[PDB]
Amino acid sequence: DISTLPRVKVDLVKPPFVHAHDQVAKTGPRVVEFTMTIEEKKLVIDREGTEIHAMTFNGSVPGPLMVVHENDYVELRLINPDTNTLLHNIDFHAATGALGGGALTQVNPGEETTLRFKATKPGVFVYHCAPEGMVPWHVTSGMNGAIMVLPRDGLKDEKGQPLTYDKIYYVGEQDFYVPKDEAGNYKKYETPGEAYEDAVKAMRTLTPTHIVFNGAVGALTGDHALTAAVGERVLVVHSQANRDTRPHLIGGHGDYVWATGKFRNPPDLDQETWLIPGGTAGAAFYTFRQPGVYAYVNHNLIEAFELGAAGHFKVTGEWNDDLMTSVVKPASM
Amino acid sequence: DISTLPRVKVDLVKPPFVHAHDQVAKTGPRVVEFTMTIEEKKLVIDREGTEIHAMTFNGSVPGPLMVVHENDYVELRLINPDTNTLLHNIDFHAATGALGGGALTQVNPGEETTLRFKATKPGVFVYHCAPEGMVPWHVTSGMNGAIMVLPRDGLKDEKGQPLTYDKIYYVGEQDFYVPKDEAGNYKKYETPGEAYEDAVKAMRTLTPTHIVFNGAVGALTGDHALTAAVGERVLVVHSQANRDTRPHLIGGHGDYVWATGKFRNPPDLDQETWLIPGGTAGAAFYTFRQPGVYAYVNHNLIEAFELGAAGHFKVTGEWNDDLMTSVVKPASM
Amino acid sequence: DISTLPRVKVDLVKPPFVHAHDQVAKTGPRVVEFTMTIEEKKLVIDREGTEIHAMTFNGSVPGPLMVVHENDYVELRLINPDTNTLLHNIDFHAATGALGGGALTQVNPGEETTLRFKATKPGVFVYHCAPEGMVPWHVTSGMNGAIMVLPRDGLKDEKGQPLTYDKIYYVGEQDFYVPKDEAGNYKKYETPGEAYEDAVKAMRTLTPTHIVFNGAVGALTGDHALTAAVGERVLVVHSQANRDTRPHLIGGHGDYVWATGKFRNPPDLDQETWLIPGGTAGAAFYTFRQPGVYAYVNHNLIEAFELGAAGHFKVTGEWNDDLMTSVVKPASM
Ligand SMILES: [Cu+2]
Ligand SMILES: [Cu+2]
Ligand SMILES: [Cu+2]
Ligand SMILES: [Cu+2]
Ligand SMILES: [Cu+2]
Ligand SMILES: [Cu+2]
Repeated sequence: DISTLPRVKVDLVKPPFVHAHDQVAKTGPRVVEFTMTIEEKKLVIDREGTEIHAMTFNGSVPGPLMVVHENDYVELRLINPDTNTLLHNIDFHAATGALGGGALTQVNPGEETTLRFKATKPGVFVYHCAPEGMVPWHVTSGMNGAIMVLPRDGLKDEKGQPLTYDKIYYVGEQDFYVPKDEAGNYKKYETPGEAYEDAVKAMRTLTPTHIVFNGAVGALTGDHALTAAVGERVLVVHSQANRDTRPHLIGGHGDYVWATGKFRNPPDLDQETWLIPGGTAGAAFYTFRQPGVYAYVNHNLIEAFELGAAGHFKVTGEWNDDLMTSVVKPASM
Repeated sequence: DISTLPRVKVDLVKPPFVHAHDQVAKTGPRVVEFTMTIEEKKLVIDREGTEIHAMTFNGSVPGPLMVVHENDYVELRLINPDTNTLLHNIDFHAATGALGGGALTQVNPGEETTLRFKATKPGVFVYHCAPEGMVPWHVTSGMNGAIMVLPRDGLKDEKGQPLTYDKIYYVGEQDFYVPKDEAGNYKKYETPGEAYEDAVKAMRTLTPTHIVFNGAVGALTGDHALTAAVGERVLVVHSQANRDTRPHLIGGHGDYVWATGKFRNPPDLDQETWLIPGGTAGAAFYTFRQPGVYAYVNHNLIEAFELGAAGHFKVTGEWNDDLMTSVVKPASM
Repeated sequence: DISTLPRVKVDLVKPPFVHAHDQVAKTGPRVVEFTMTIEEKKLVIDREGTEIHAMTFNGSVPGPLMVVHENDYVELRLINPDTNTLLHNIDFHAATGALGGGALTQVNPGEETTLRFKATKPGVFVYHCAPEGMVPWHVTSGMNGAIMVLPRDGLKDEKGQPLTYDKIYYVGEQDFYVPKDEAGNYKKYETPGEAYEDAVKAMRTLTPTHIVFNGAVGALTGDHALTAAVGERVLVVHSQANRDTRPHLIGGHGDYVWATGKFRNPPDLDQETWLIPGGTAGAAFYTFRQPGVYAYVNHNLIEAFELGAAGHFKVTGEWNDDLMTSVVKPASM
């Protein structure tokens, strides 16, 4: 059966961008092939130079967004180069069995494996490393991403009418627990393992030191702000593999929101803020109506502005005074 | 096109009360004018005289609930008198563009401004101050409220049938982060500015020292309990501009609940407890069936009974023994 | 009216198991009688021998799951033996009035009472102890459980079609706040009262020391794993009377989920992870498709693997290669 299906090799693109794909499946079920290389590396996560030992899928935090269609077969070739120090694996929340595939993909440095699973359920799911015994350590070190299993007929609204996005962005939110000394100074380590004991202790506090989008504070701001234009329909895939988050686009709304990211369910309309539970990936659909800067944040303002969970959207177009206008600009009474 | 619309000036009421308004709109779209004066002031939040420098809209925490209908234009005159010391502005989650209006309403002490926006989406929304650089500080200082945008044809239940409320109450939940000294005693400051450095440190722990309704522990209890009678349909608007909450009516339920506050979505039925994400406003509809005292709480019992998130409802009427009764045991058949 | 109704006595079972019941009602309304004895006792919650004074309903944490049909009358005889030292009561989120029954059920050691209430709304609900003044303390000491009110015609899917489970398990999640000394060593006390002052100080941190399923770390692991077979439809009722949780079945999903547990609402399909707000009980329906070990966890992985919120499912049956297969077993590059 499988021996007969057409295969397609996909070339991944780094977040917040997504690889080429069709919203509406143009062919029948296929075997979509992906290859990802694990990479342990030092990452500066804020302006003050705080450094950590990140464990990543394909060199990024989060790992790249993988897109397939319902009933396609995902075949992932996972490589763990001998330059790494730890054993890793991969568990897909979209798969059924073997701990999401984690029990069949344990690879030590210098090893690789190829797993195949059927994407039987449509929606955006989280995937993360989950080694027996150090699950939370690998996930909170950035070893997680997301996979989108689109319905063969694309997205539909609350009434079943097709929804087509012009742009799609992937925002992976990551909660970090960086160890500190007595004074409050962040620790630095030579290798990941050296950091383990202090890491566990920091994690148990349940209070992150950093909460960031795309691997670093301000990673999606300035020259890296997400772009769009008035009239464009944008889909924002947001994931959090360990902690709850409440996404909010300041100045806009979530026209169609699948807070828990599962497409067979009708979307919630006109959301100002929605809650995505830890270990879940959700999606929001919006059409820009006003130009200018928008802030995409975690609506716990402390977590957004103090801890780093804030990004930007730079939108181009003409201002609509009907929707909003300054009747009297600020001036002395 | 707008000059042909009727303009009406509304006087805001202090929470938990709401100004008069029609659930089913009797007129076509209008320009509803509101005026709010910013007031920075000391506020006693608990029985132990703990005092803070509250930053308020119209002198209260939360600010008053504004009610308009879908497609009406909201025209707000925001005044910042010279007696204040900080720059403030206003961001509406109901508005489209310019950071919710925040970018267009920055007013220094002694300034004022008038903003207008079209309420294009029905539901209850959060509005809060959001100054560049000190967003979480103004919000956790009580500078937030809500605005309800009623569908022109009123509320509808899961099956499109009319839902009419006899009473409406606005409950604004506020998380405070008061700084303490080495022992745990709450600090007092002369001006808001003086508190700033300590406030930031307190916020970063992500652990509130108080969580209150209507700005103080027990603000909604005793002589201030919310009232109703058996048979009355009551709508309870609940907002939390920065932190998750999970409302619950002890001894009752939320017959029709819009946990994320957007009316185009069908309500959730028979809710015991619902989650309202931080940065969101929600609404619950319930018909009282039993007289007595009811406790309205944030169902993280520690937050309700230790930190302050608990209020009362005093309902009058006749007891229904078929619903509940203390059993008398003189029988075997 | 009640006098002429059929009465059926039911002997409760210890969690994760549930007493015998019918999904679809074969009779009209009934008076279902239950008896619960309150037991204050020492409990060891972790592998390190940590001990606490648990306050239980029927000797377990959580209390047994009670199951009735919509419109049945629940008659509960609550006994507080003279061996206990504290006053207790019970509050059902399923009942209407008198604070869910708490106002009618206060019993000191040596007293008992019988409460009757109509189960007017279908769904799974939380019930817990709530003595005026020490609510959080009693709930966090393990005094909570859940009651399931089935629609008279059983469960239905999104399209109104019948849903029949073959097995039902009850998982009560508990957040514990064990007091610690200067070094971080857990305290031990002679009686519940001795622990009060410290317990309050530990609760106010809002940070659990333990978060466990069925009363202790590993209560649902090893020889205690929940069991099923490929092809069986399982319903997992999950409750959390005080804090938010986000269940997830690693290697599986929630085919039909009632996150907030109220059956008049349609279930959410294909959930990977769902949020159950504190003070709520939810239910997930799943049909096992692959054999092997599955981990049922709270998807805040730190909470699951460090604090204790993790359990197992051992499923029997034949492996399905179409759903998942290891194309190339881990091997040296
Ligand atoms: Cu790993
Ligand atoms: Cu997972
Ligand atoms: Cu302000
Ligand atoms: Cu906001
Ligand atoms: Cu008790
Ligand atoms: Cu309760």
